[PDB]
Amino acid sequence: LYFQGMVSKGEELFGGIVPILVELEGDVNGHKFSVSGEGEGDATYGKLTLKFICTTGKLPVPWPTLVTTLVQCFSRYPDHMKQHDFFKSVMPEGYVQERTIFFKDDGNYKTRAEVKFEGDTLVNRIELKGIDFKEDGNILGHKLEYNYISHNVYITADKQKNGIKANFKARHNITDGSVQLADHYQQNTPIGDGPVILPDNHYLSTQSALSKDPNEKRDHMVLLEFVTAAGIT
Repeated sequence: LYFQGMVSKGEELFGGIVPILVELEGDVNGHKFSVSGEGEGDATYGKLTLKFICTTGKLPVPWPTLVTTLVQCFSRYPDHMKQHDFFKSVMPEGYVQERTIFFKDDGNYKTRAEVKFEGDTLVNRIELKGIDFKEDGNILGHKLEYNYISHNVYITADKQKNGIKANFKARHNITDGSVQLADHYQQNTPIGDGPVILPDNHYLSTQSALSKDPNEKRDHMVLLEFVTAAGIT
């Protein structure tokens, strides 16, 4: 006699390959821009394949600084950690994801996003506001290298808000060989009133590989990303 355990509607939605759409509206120091992204996610392998296009012409900030803002529901949670997957637990109704990202010795991004299913498609709708940036600096002056980003996203339960908090320090290489710290603070809250998983402390080991489409004439970013939950057992 075997028992499979309860599987939620949310978890079940990620069993296969899911199409993804991303839409971002941004304003950094009064520079307005829009980004659209499309691709697919395969949570079984924690695998995301995405292409983003700046639909307003030249992106006024470096692509690498937008990666984290531009769907952690696609994380691979090991079987023994499935009871700690907040992100899938709230699907299809979804979650709000908010961040402040502090660029050391420069300005900050504040972001608000709605992540939910529209039919069979996982959608991430974002507004980004950046202020206090230097002319001038590594962000507005485009002084950041275009290559990998790899860090652990540290997650803790936020019982009082029925959600989670996360923190991590992203480190973007500068073209002079130095490093630009982007200190991330994050909160996620369910959109609906349903039951949610509040996890024990853990992290998402995340690796993003940035590339270009040789055939693409618009300002853009091709992304291959792997995300795996860890830190328990």
